[PDB]
Amino acid sequence: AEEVSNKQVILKNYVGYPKESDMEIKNVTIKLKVPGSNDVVVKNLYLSCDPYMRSRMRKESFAPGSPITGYGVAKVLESGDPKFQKGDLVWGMTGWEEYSIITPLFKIHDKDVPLSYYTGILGMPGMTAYAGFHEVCSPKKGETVFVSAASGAVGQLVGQFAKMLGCYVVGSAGSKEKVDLLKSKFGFDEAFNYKEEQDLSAALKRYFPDGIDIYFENVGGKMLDAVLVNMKLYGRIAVCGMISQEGVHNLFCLITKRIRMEGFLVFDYYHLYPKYLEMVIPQIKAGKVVYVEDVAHGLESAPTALVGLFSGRNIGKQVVMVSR
Amino acid sequence: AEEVSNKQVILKNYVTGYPKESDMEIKNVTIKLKVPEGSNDVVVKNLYLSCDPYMRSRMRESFAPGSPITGYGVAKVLESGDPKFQKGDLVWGMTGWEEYSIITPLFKIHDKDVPLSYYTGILGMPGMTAYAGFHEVCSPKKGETVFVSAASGAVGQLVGQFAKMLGCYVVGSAGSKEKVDLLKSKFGFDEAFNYKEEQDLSAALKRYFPDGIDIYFENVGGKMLDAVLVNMKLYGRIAVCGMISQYNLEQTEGVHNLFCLITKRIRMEGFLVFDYYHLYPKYLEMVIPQIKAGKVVYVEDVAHGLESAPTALVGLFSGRNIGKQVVMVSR
Ligand SMILES: NC(=O)c1ccc[n+]([C@@H]2O[C@H](COP(=O)([O-])OP(=O)(O)OC[C@H]3O[C@@H](n4cnc5c(N)ncnc54)[C@H](OP(=O)(O)O)[C@@H]3O)[C@@H](O)[C@H]2O)c1
Ligand SMILES: NC(=O)c1ccc[n+]([C@@H]2O[C@H](COP(=O)([O-])OP(=O)(O)OC[C@H]3O[C@@H](n4cnc5c(N)ncnc54)[C@H](OP(=O)(O)O)[C@@H]3O)[C@@H](O)[C@H]2O)c1
Ligand SMILES: COc1cc(/C=C/C=O)ccc1O
Repeated sequence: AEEVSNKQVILKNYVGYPKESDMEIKNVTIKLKVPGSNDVVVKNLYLSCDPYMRSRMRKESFAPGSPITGYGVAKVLESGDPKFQKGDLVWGMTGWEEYSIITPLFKIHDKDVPLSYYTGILGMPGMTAYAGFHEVCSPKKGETVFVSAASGAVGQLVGQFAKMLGCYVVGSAGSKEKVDLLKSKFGFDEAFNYKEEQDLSAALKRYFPDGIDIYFENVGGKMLDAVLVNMKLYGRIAVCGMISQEGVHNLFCLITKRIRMEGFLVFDYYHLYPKYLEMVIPQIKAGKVVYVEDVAHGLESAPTALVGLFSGRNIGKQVVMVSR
Repeated sequence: AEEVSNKQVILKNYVTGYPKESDMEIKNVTIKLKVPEGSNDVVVKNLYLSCDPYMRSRMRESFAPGSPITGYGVAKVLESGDPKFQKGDLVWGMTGWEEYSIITPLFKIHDKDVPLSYYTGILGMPGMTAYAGFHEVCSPKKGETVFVSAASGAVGQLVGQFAKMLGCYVVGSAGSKEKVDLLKSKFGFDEAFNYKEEQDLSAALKRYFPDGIDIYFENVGGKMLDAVLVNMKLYGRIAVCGMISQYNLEQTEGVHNLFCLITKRIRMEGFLVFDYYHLYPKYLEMVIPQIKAGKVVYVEDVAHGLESAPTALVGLFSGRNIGKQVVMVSR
């Protein structure tokens, strides 16, 4: 059994405005051995920085003194689990460290796409966009679609999925750079900077003169109130996230417009993952669906990457490359 | 043609905040009971008028000051330029708040072995609302837990019975002890409470639903909706029927707990009874026999005469109605 140094990113204390100083790099030794258990021993390759991670920094929560955990991409080294062997590439819950021992996780089968994608378009955020838009929104060709946080990991896919259906798509984001990207790279019909608008309702009016069939909700609050008054009869709202979290005032619109507003969790849809891959892999290979990610290098960079994600300093999907 | 005086309830002006009696008045005019030439109009004598909460929204599509209020009623046909209706037919539909109306292009009533007043409630729009809302929007299943607000009202008292009939566990809220007693002794709710006597509505619902709520039939909105959200089960459903606590506010109360839709995967869906009238033949064919057999029951509050109508309508918003509020026009 190989015994190796193992760098780790440790939660120093519960978090307040998350800062780099609440994490800490620690250097330990690890013996790369299956414990008599069903554990998988992996070398981590990529780590996802995901918004839900913030709530886990307070007290299912992270433990101070212990490594941070989250979605990543890793190589199997040893396995007591029948489903995985040495050399398998996998994605799932792993540790923020060079090597992890994982308890009883998806086998990667296509190595022809950059492997970082299995933290985003081919991982949890991609499955999130697929379940939310294709299942929860019941979309039809020619319908109008608004996407909140449109340049994030999830929303940049929702808009391309809608485009591919023949929908008219508008997105909102937090900078000129992000807006230009929405239009020029993701093929959104329109986009605006929400920070610039003094009246979100009037602005959605201008982009949707006939109303909105589908809102993919990443935000909540005032944005949700502005959407509600601009929805079409029988409009659908897929409640994915509420990252901005402020009272919502316009729920009466659910009756007058007969709107179905429905929350969902990506874990409930994992039986549809092979089918999602079946659709999106050849779209990617043909350049008809695209993805933009931010890749920080080395674990020494992971605290900075996680903190910057919480503010939106990243462009699209934030990833840390642990090792090549 | 026959000429008779025609008493009318007139809306005096648009309303801010709560409506009061003096926002309406009684006017007497002369009406000629005849079908306007070339029209397919129907001339009716009004018998029962429904008081319905959505009528508040029309006091700010909207009613016109100086003109009769209009709403759902039950009437007897006197003359008709429409071949579908004959003199002597009984109908229910939109009519005027008056002794007689000329109605331009209505459901023809066939069963008169039930009180005619029931076609303002259990056999009219509110009855269809409870059925469409509960049977269609809530996708209910045997053994599920069901919470209904404004539960002793026109729509609520039916939702609760339909839920018990399905073998659901059912809890109702109402705004007085008398209404709570009625929920439990007449309508067969498993439990009920007076929302005004609860210090903390969330803690109240947790007491009545130790494992959470599968289905919320929402008639009320506001702080009640927030207390329900944190008590919902996984894949809970909320059929958004009404938000009566909000109707008389100049600014709505903010709803704060929507993040629960995500953690609990909740479907919260609004609906309008109008969209579901294709199901009305079916509803009547199921419910009428159940009423005649005493398996479904009804409580209505019948005010007497058009002079009572302003009071009857205003009292909805104070909880003065016990069960479905009706005005008997004529005797
Ligand atoms: N239900 C589920 O199963 C599930 C699964 C995955 C993710 N989610 C949720 O989906 C949402 C988006 O996830 P993601 O992975 O795609 O995140 P992300 O967009 O990659 O990162 C966060 C983004 O949200 C926007 N944002 C941050 N603060 C904001 C604010 N105050 N107001 C408006 N926009 C703000 C940012 O873009 P701007 O430049 O536009 O500000 C930022 O890029 C999150 O709320 C997340 O928790 C839910
Ligand atoms: N979506 C549709 O197609 C449709 C059709 C019909 C009705 N509706 C809606 O369904 C609901 C019930 O209608 P209904 O005909 O059955 O009325 P109802 O319950 O017969 O009468 C109204 C009742 O609302 C309650 N109430 C009034 N103000 C309140 C407040 N501030 N907070 C809490 N409760 C209050 C009262 O009962 P308590 O004494 O118990 O407080 C009062 O008796 C309404 O919200 C209505 O707008 C919707
Ligand atoms: C018929 O009953 C209602 C209708 C509406 C909405 C009507 C919009 O066309 C709101 C509340 C009600 O009680």
